Formats: sequence, C-alpha cells, structure tokens
Amino acid sequence: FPRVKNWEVGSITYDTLSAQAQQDGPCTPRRCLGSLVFPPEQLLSQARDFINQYYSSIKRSGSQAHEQRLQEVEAEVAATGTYQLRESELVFGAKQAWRNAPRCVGRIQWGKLQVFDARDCRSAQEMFTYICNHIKYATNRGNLRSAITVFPQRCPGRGDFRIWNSQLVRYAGYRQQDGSVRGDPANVEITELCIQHGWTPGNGRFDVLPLLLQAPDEPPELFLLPPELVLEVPLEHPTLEWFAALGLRWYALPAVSNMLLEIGGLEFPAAPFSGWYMSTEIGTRNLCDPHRYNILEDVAVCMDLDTRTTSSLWKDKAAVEINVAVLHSYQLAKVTIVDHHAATASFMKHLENEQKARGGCPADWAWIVPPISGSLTPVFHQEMVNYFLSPAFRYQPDPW
Amino acid sequence: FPRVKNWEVGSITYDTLSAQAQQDGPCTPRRCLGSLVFPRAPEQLLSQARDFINQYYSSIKRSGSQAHEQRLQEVEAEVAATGTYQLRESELVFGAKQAWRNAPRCVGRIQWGKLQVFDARDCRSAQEMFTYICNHIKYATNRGNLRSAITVFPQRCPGRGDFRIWNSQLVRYAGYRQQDGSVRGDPANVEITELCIQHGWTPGNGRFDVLPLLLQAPDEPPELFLLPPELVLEVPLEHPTLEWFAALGLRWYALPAVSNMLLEIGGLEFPAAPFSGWYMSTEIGTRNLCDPHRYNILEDVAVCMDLDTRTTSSLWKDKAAVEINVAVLHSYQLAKVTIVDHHAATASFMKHLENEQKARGGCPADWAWIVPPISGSLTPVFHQEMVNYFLSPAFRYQPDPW
Ligand code: HEM
Ligand code: HEM
Ligand SMILES: C[C@H](O)[C@H](O)[C@H]1CNc2nc(N)[nH]c(=O)c2N1
Ligand SMILES: C[C@H](O)[C@H](O)[C@H]1CNc2nc(N)[nH]c(=O)c2N1
Ligand SMILES: CNCCCc1cc(C)cc(N)n1
Ligand SMILES: CNCCCc1cc(C)cc(N)n1
Ligand SMILES: [Cl-]
Ligand SMILES: [Cl-]
Ligand SMILES: [Gd]
Ligand SMILES: [Gd]
Ligand SMILES: [Gd]
Ligand SMILES: [Zn+2]
Repeated sequence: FPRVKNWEVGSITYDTLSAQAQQDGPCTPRRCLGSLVFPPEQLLSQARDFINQYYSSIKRSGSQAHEQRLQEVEAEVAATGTYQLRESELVFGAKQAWRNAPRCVGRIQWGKLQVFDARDCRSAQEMFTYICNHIKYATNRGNLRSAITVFPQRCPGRGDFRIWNSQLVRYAGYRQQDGSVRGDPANVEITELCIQHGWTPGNGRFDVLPLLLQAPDEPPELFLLPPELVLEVPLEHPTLEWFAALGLRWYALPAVSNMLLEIGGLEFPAAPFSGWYMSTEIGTRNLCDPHRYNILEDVAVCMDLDTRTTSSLWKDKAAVEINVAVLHSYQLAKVTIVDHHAATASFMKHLENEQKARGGCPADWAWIVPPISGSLTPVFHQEMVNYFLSPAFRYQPDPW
Repeated sequence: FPRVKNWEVGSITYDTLSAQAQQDGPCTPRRCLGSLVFPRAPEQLLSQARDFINQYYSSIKRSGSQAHEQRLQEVEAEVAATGTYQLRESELVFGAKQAWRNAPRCVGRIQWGKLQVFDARDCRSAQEMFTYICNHIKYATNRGNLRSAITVFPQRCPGRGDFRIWNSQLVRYAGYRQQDGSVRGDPANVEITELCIQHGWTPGNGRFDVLPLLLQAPDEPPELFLLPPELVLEVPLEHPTLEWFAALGLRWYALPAVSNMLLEIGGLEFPAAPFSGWYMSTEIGTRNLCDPHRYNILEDVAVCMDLDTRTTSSLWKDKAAVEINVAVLHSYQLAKVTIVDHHAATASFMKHLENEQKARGGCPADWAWIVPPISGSLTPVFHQEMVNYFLSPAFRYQPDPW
C-alpha cells in the first residue's frame, strides 16, 4: 500500500484504493512513462464489477434487489450478446467515471452532474438536437452547469455514433500562401475536413467550427451551430486599455466530444461531457502555447517589456496578465470560471474526501499541477498515485 | 522501445537507452509513483564493475582491446583477493561525469562534461576532510564566476565506517524553533541545526545564520567545523524597481553544493562526494523563499506591492512571485555571481536531450523535476514527454547518519 506524503504539512496517507487498478498503465519497474499523453464474453466480468459497485454505494450489498439485478444482466448477455443499463446505473456510472478521471482537477464537483440519456437516438439531425439541448442547458446564460449526454452504446455489425470534433465549440484554422495558420492550429485538421464536407470557410481567426456529426455507417453531415447558442466572451484587461483592441475571445462551455465513456463493460464512443473552465486552460495553454494561439510575445510588446533578455521574465509577466484578463472578462460577462488557486485548493479538499470515503484517489500529477505558478498551489507539494479505475473516460482513435 | 513526442513541434523519438536501465524504480503497470520524492556478495559487485569498465573503455574508443580485458581480469582478481577494488584516477573522473549525466532530476546537464574532479580518496581525518571542503568551496565559488566541481572522499570498504557530511549542503542557513511555535531562519534545517548545537555550536539568532559543518570520519562521532566567513560568498537581495524590497533583509548564498548524496561507480560506493554547480533562479526565488514551509515571504511581498490579497482571482500570488524571481536574477547579476533563469536553463536542457539522443539513444529525465515551478508551460520542457529510469554511475539518496 503506497506511502503518500504532503510536503507542505508533513502528513502521510496510504493509497489502499490503488489495489483495484484494472487496465494496467504504461509504467514498469524499469522506466516511468507518467509524462506521456497517450501512453466476446469478457463483457460480463466488467458488468458484474460495475453492478456490485452500484449497490454497495447505496448501501445495498448482499440483498434481494442486489441478487436480483445480477441475474437480468446474466440473461441479457446470454440471449443478445450485451445488455442495457438501468437509468440510475447509467447516472451512477457517469458520475463514477468523472470521479475516476485522474487528469481532472475539478472533481470536487463529481457528485453534481446532469445526465441526458440519448440512448434511443437514431440519426444525425437527431444527434444535433440532443447536442443542442445539452449546450443550451449547460450554458444556462453563463451560470454553467455540468452535463453529459450519452448516445447509444456501440454494438457489433453496425456503425458508430461519433462526434468528429474534439469539443462542441472549436475555432477554425487555415493555412496560407506561406503555409502558416490563421486561427487555432489545434483544429487545422478538423477544419480541413469541414471545408471538404461543404463548409464555406470564414476569413476570421475565431470562426466557430460546424459540427461533423456521424450516425452509424452513414457518412458525416455538417451541422452549423446556432450562433445565439454559442456563448462567447470578448477578452479585455481590467487596467490595460489596449488589451481589448487585440480582438481576443474564448467560448464559455468546455465540452469534450471525442472521448469514450465506459461503464460496466459497455462502450459509448459518443458521450459529450461539459463543465466550466479553469482560467489557465484558456489564458495559459490555449492562448500562450507556442503551437496554439502563441500570443505571448504580442502582449509583451504592448506592455513595452524587454523581450531581448529572457531574465527580465517578460514571458512570465505577460502570461500573468493574459490570465488576469481571462478571469476579468469571464467575470464581467457573468460566465462561471475558476482560477488555478481556487481550483487546486478545492482538489486538495477532494483528496481528503476521497481518502476517508474510498481510501485514496487516482491523480495524474503532471495534469493536476497548473501550467503556471505550479509550486504556488498546494497540489504541487502533494504526492500522488496514478492508476486506472472503472468506470472511466478513455481516449479513442479518430474516426478516419 | 518507448515512443516519445514533443508536443510543441511534433518531434518523435524512441528511447532505446531505457532498455539498459540498471536498477529498478517504484512504478509498475498497476500504478505510477513518479511524483514520489523518495522512491525507495562479490558476484554482483563483479557485474556492476564489469559494466562500468565496459563503459569506460567505450568512451575512450578502446572497447575490446588488450587494455580493456586487462582491467577486467585485474578487477576480478582484486575482488577475489580483497572483496573490492580501486578505481584508476581517469576511471574516477569519467565515473563522476557520467553520474552527473545520468541524474534524472538535474536540468543543468548540458554542462555534464565540464566538471572539476578533486580526488580526496587519500583523506585521513575529519580535519583533512574540512581542508578539502574549503578548497572545494574556494575553487567553485571563484569570486562569483562559479565552476562545477566535485570532491570525492574515500570509498566505503569492509572493516571501516564511512566518511559522511551530515549537512545536506555545504552552505545552509540555520532554523531555530521559536517562541511561539514558529521557525526563525530556514525551516528546512531545524534538525541539522539542533544537531549542531547538541554538538557544541553556539547558536545565532538571525534569519540567515550560516551553519557549521558536521564532518564524520570513519568510526568517529561527527566533528564540528565553522566555515570561514570570507569563504561563503553571499548575495543581498534587492529589487531593480521596488526599492522597499532591500528592506526585507533577504540574502542567499552563491554556491549550491549538495553534500549528503552517495556517488556510485561500478559497484563502489562513495557516501561522501559533495558536488556543486550554480543556481537556477527559481530554486531560490520560487521554492526557497515562497514555499509555505520555507521562508514563506509571498504574502508579505504581495501586501507591500499593494496587491489585493483578499481574492485569489486577482492573481496576487502569481504577480508577487514573479517579482521575487526578478529580484533574485537582478541581485545575482548586480553582484556578478553566476545564475541561470528557468527559460535559459530549460532551453539549454532541450539541446541536451538532442545531444543525448544522437549520442546514447535517449536521456533519463524526471518531468516533474525538470519543469520549473513557475511558468511551467512557458518553457519548452513542459511540452516534451520524458522517460524516467535509473542508469549507473549515479548519485543516489542515502539515509541520514543520525
Ligand atoms: C465543473 C468544473 C470542471 C473543471 C474546472 C475541470 C477542469 C479540468 C482541467 C483543467 C482538465 C485538464 C484538461 C487539459 O488541460 O487538457 C480536465 C481534464 C479532464 N476532465 Fe475535468 N473539469 C471539470 C468538470 C469535468 C466533468 C463534468 C467531467 C466529465 C463528466 C470531467 C472529466 C475530465 C476528463 C476525463 C479529463 C481528462 C481530459 C483529457 O484526458 O484530455 N471534468 N478537467
Ligand atoms: C552548473 C549548473 C547546474 C544547474 C543550473 C543545475 C540545475 C539543477 C536543478 C534546478 C535541480 C533541482 C533542484 C531542486 O529542485 O531541488 C538539479 C538537481 C540535481 N542536480 Fe543539477 N545543476 C547544475 C549542476 C550540477 C552538477 C555539477 C551536478 C553533479 C556533479 C548536478 C547533479 C544534480 C542532482 C543529483 C540533482 C538531484 C538532486 C536531488 O535529487 O535532490 N547538477 N539540478
Ligand atoms: C509532455 C507533457 O506530458 C504534456 O505536455 C502534458 C503535461 N501536462 C498537461 N496537463 C494538462 N492539464 N494538459 C496538458 O495538455 C498537459 N500536457
Ligand atoms: C510531491 C512532488 O513530487 C514534490 O513537490 C516535487 C515536485 N517537483 C519538484 N521539482 C524540483 N525541481 N524540486 C522539488 O523539490 C520538487 N518537488
Ligand atoms: C483540451 N482540453 C479540452 C477541455 C478540457 C476540459 C473539460 C471539462 C469537462 C472541463 C474543463 N474545465 N476542461
Ligand atoms: C535540494 N537540492 C538543493 C540544491 C540543488 C542544486 C544542486 C546543484 C549541484 C546545483 C543546483 N543548481 N541546484
Ligand atoms: Cl480548451
Ligand atoms: Cl537550495
Ligand atoms: Gd505605447
Ligand atoms: Gd520604484
Ligand atoms: Gd514587516
Ligand atoms: Zn510511472
């Protein structure tokens, strides 16, 4: 049972939960790969395990109703080759995957999640309206609310429900007469697919991409989003009057539409989850990463900083002010957003919660520590154990 | 063989070097323990030494030669006769450079070949040990133009206890448990400070009192030695545009000299082999001064900056820490004392990884230690995947001798 220390306070815990880890991770006694991003009837083992989880949680181990539900899934797989999840189970499992996500720093919220069950979905113009309910629900005029919509569980012999975009809101990226990119370069490829499938490209740098939505075996179909449903925030700085002129914006709803929810051995390749943003996500990664918007040197010129020597820390000053603008902009617009201090402190709280409840917590240190000011947040000084619990969110190959 | 991607650029390389990982670390396929700070007969001494000698002869382009098999048999015949063996001087110099090269948590490894090696394996007493240490500090400090150096004291051997430097670094500031329940000085150093007093040191009571050395000779209690003040070069901390900053009274010392780690070379063990380089600004400005469990000046600076410390979203912590780092860089540059910032350091470490891939087919690296503790993703190492593993020769942790 791994010994885990917090170096700010000196306290020690033991991760007894780590013993359950199923899908073995990427590391070996020989080498550590913790820093790498992307490192028939077995279906009943994973469903038995999940159902046993559900009842224990509602204090219902070893009972009539516990006995009972094990048999129906036994018979369901026997006849048809899979099974259907009871409504409450799909809800319980959606929350558990979130609770189990090692790279999510906001899991103190894991118990408050709105589950839209789209399992009876049947087409692309159908898909679009489920997605469109979710978005408008979760956005809620800026008072953001966590939601996951769950589309049909994949089956053999038939195609797949998949969202071809990484997120529900994504900006375009276009090459040029010199190869380089206007717009967001994280989405250069999916932009090229959309322009291919009929979409008329804009000139702008913040063109909200049309959803490529795909129903089983039928090809994708472009689905222009209602611009009044895409809540956005123009970026301004509280005291740097010129920051607004830079013309920067980001969207309100972070909604991940390419991961594959897995409950009880069942795989839902379309299950968009959404919450709200941590400011460093926008202001540090999205805007300042060299391979993303790469605005850092432009804000430093406008601040009349000395970009000629790295020891002026001009990169660090400009970055802090870009983050201030994000928090200021979002707060002015009344869109739910949380700073990396408030958020990491709440995750520390979560770890103590999960300590008493489940005896530990899988956390990925490299993803919990924020990309600025890491050692100024408490999680920096917290040792962490990383492992895989089910149910979970998993990565999946792109549908091409 | 692990595929390793650079997310900033799109580069892809495979780490074949990891295949030869000598010892084992704490992770398994069940679970990663990478973020843990402390993750821990003649025949096996033989195959270790055999491996190092094979290394040494490869570096001098003599692999498979007369001299190469001569040394092998020499070493075997000596472990047979004595249960151990002695390194040649040139083997020792190569061994200490490799250990630097192999150290997964050092971001400064671009320099690994520029290392001055003081052979002190003839040392006899704590007193001779003290003299060797002062000569080390003197040469490395070099009046502010710092030089990388290591001093190697006698190896562990059957029949005799170890040499040990009880201090974790050659220059450390006292930490006195206080009136309330607080610490005056550096709270990382209360234990060693208690030990020095318990061994006859007359305590000071400032915040930056330099500690005496406790030097341990084989089968002897530690002996207290005071460092001559004129030999510990310090830097008063001032801010280039914030003139009230000098009234904080903060200082730091020039020479980072780690003194409690163990140098391992072809199976031989050197529990006393202190080494020194020059500081990266974040060690002082972020960690040593802003850590809540260290000098913890972050809120005091922020108030002085007239930042609004009542809400986190104003990013007062971020802004105050950036200025503390600025002050460190400026103070060391004003005082003409070598220093590298996390941007310069991480960029040069990226060249090191490129040198190492061509030379050895990879590089062992502890991501969470290489990425700076401020402005992480602003530096290029954040966006670089890394493989962490243990190669020998090596610097290892060892327990406190008390
Ligand atoms: C409500 C507030 C939430 C906040 C502030 C938050 C914050 C974050 C952040 C900062 C990341 C790192 C992502 C990156 O840097 O690429 C992350 C990852 C993740 N989050 Fe959350 N999250 C929230 C809610 C949720 C919800 C509702 C779910 C699912 C139902 C979720 C599941 C995940 C997963 C699976 C990842 C891993 C993403 C990946 O591997 O690319 N989180 N979260
Ligand atoms: C010349 C300039 C050098 C720079 C800028 C540098 C940089 C660094 C930094 C910033 C750390 C992390 C320290 C911490 O966060 O506690 C580190 C760790 C380390 N360095 Fe270097 N270094 C230098 C020279 C050297 C030399 C000369 C050696 C040995 C011969 C060495 C061996 C090590 C070791 C063993 C560690 C890990 C120590 C530990 O695990 O506590 N470095 N280095
Ligand atoms: C190479 C490195 O593992 C990679 O850049 C990771 C590090 N930590 C991260 N953490 C978060 N939250 N998001 C990321 O994209 C990354 N990138
Ligand atoms: C628990 C966590 O691993 C610990 O705080 C580490 C993180 N990374 C670090 N990185 C460096 N360079 N030095 C440190 O002391 C630490 N501490
Ligand atoms: C590249 N990351 C995509 C968006 C990540 C994310 C997802 C969620 C659900 C919340 C959040 N705060 N952040
Ligand atoms: C806990 N380590 C404290 C000193 C670390 C260190 C050591 C060396 C040799 C150089 C450096 N720049 N930093
Ligand atoms: Cl994003
Ligand atoms: Cl230090
Ligand atoms: Gd101007
Ligand atoms: Gd001033
Ligand atoms: Gd004061
Ligand atoms: Zn690992």
